[PDB]
Amino acid sequence: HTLDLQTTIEQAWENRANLSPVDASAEVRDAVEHTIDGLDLGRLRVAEKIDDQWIVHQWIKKAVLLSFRLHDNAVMGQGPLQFYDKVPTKFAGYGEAAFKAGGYRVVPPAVARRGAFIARNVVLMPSYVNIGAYVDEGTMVDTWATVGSCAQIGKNVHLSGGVGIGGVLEPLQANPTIIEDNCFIGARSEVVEGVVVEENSVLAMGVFLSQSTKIYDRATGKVSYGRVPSGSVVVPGSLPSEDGSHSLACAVIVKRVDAQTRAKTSINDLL
Amino acid sequence: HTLDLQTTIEQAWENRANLSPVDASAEVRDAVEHTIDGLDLGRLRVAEKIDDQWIVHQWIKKAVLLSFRLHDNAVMGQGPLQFYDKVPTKFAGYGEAAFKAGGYRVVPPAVARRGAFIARNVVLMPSYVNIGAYVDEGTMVDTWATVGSCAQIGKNVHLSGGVGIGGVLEPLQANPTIIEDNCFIGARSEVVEGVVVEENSVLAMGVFLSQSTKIYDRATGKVSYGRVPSGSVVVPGSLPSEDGSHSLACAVIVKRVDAQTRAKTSINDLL
Amino acid sequence: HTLDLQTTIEQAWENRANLSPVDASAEVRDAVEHTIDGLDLGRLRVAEKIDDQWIVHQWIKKAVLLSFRLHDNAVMGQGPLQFYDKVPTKFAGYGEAAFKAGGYRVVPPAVARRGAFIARNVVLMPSYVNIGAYVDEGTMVDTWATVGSCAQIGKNVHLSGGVGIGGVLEPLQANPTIIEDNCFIGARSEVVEGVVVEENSVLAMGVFLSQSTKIYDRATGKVSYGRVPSGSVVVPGSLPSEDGSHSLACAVIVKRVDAQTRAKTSINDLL
Ligand SMILES: [Ca+2]
Ligand SMILES: [Ca+2]
Ligand SMILES: [Ca+2]
Ligand SMILES: [Ca+2]
Ligand SMILES: [Ca+2]
Ligand SMILES: [Ca+2]
Ligand SMILES: [Ca+2]
Ligand SMILES: [Ca+2]
Ligand SMILES: [Ca+2]
Ligand SMILES: [Cl-]
Ligand SMILES: [Cl-]
Ligand SMILES: [Cl-]
Ligand SMILES: [Cl-]
Ligand SMILES: [Cl-]
Ligand SMILES: [Cl-]
Ligand SMILES: [Cl-]
Ligand SMILES: [Cl-]
Ligand SMILES: [Cl-]
Repeated sequence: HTLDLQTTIEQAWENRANLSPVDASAEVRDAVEHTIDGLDLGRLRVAEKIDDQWIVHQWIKKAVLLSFRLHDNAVMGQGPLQFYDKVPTKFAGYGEAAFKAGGYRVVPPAVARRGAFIARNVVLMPSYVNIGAYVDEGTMVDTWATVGSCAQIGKNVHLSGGVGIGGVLEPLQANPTIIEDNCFIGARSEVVEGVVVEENSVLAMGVFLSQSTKIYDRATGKVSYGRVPSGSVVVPGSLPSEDGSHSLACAVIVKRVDAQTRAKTSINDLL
Repeated sequence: HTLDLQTTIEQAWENRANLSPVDASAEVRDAVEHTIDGLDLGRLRVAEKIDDQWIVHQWIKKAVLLSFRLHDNAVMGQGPLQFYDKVPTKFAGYGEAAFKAGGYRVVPPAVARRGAFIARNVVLMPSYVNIGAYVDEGTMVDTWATVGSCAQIGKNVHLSGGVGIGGVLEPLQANPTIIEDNCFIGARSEVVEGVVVEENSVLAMGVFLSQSTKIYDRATGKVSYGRVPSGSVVVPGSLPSEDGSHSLACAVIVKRVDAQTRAKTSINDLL
Repeated sequence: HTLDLQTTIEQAWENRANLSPVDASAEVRDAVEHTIDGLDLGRLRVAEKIDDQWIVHQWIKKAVLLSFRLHDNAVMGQGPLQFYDKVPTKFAGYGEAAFKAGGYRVVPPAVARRGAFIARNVVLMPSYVNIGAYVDEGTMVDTWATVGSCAQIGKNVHLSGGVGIGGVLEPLQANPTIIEDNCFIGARSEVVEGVVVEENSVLAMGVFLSQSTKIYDRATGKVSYGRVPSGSVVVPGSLPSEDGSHSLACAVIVKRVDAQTRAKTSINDLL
């Protein structure tokens, strides 16, 4: 029980060049382990929404990074599925009691790392959830989807097949990728680099969003970046060059709906 | 041996609010198990082609849905690969005799669920095949492809890397996604929501088809939805807005070939 | 120790219709096994760069193909993860000593096949590496990426999430897909069919390259195929039809940078 956990993590970070899996003190190992435990349980989270703005806790990212530095790789598994890594998986040693307490389903061969929070009534189809991620209640993670490090996934989100939510560990100051409540992310879409998809939005298949992806609002004719406004319906499109010789792909907002519409219209029917 | 299996399933469906993994009768459990067994063996199939139209068997979908309701989640696996789910995997308890009898290959870490049919001479690279799917003879399912629930995959189909074939369990009345014989589906493509790809067609990489995807026939200039006509070669493209400010992505049919051409021209050479 | 390994492989190839897992001689089995061992260790490679041109060793491809013909399928694994295949996985029977000697990390549930070379300081996130692939030092293979058969991946390459590098075993004469040193391949991109991505290039998300993909150089207005010149920054775009009715998707080179720029600019910042 550190006197101040954040301060211990921050001073260990400053001392990180001198930390290894052999030389690290019990004090620092316990502080890091306690932080990862808190992430795993959802008592801590890398980013949270305060005063309607997402805030990042850099000290928690430092703990995650120190947890890599403080552990050696170890042989895991057996038979034709041997592995060699330094991050424990989330469900190692779980039995019925632990899984029942968690309230979620893990469909084989889904894997999550220790230090990811998975809420009740989540379904993990074969998929990957990396350390630091937060997957809130009722969310569906479909087959070969990925929830990257530190990503914040809201309640009742649908991550369709092959969807990737990009991790953001470094830079320390950078907010993680955020999918807010009740979003639908269509198959093969990718949202990376701390893009925020606000609540009730719908991404069609094949939408790729990074900080440099142009988001063209069809109704207004305006280009923006980095954020899908709440309730937006987004599809892949393109914008022409000035001389008409070619176009570059972008995302296009083709309409915007409210929460009532999302409850009374199926995703299939929203287009 | 139910007197009428369909009727038993249909009356259990009507009674489903009163069915759980604790309270369900032997009669209903056996009827559901027999239906899933039939799906697993390919003696039953969720959809089939009759009089040259695909038909759906809603009672079989009801059985699949009841099989979820009637089973508790259970711990599966061990070591760094523990899972917790209520649907058995297809090959649990198989030995050499059972695999040899099936006539297909399962490359690690591919997984299929019980209740999916896999025909002889199929190769499952690392991939997922969900309950209710039917994968016919000679088909190749490449790495990180997905065959979703109830999807019907024809003979000698090539599902390339990262291809997803979307599941359709609900609505009960909806036909599943259909890939007919001898189709080639290029890497990262997605075909969902009961789209039918007719025989001998070729989808390039990155083609995404749902019921709302415009299919533009280049030769005729016409837009259609929901079906790729036999022998079509389909690539990603776009259609411009009336005012020229932007375009929206769509599928484009760039040519149409017959079965003789498909046998004498490689996929690489077809473009 | 064959008198000439290449000649033994080439004569076994000529005799391949008469080779099976029951009838094959010790001489041929040993020659094939020795070739696969050499691939696995990186002492042999399917393609290599000589006089600044990539060359293919057809006899090595013949050995890989013979290794399939000479082995029966075998049950692998246990529990809810049973498999049935004829190619051993790379790490079967490895312990700590073998993994430490290799110098790479294998994050569960990543799998590689025997006969793929993985260099020191590689990280395999959950991903697949097929037989014959060569993955050089410092490369990151991210979640649900695929390195296909015979593909040559350079040093310090970043294969982002869901990236597929297509295999090329047949035709024997065809060069494999090549990703040269220090390339960044953005999420969901696909590079197949022996396309060469030259050193220091950057592919954005969603770039799909085959031999038939038009590569439009924005600065020059010229179309080429099959090769990304060194240092190119490539994004998805499209080219319009002559009559303006539609466009077809293509890759667009939007700038070209030198090695100094790649060291002093983040991938995020390069756009
Ligand atoms: Ca210390
Ligand atoms: Ca573990
Ligand atoms: Ca327990
Ligand atoms: Ca009953
Ligand atoms: Ca099972
Ligand atoms: Ca058996
Ligand atoms: Ca011989
Ligand atoms: Ca093995
Ligand atoms: Ca060892
Ligand atoms: Cl820890
Ligand atoms: Cl915000
Ligand atoms: Cl431009
Ligand atoms: Cl059952
Ligand atoms: Cl039909
Ligand atoms: Cl429009
Ligand atoms: Cl061998
Ligand atoms: Cl070359
Ligand atoms: Cl055209």
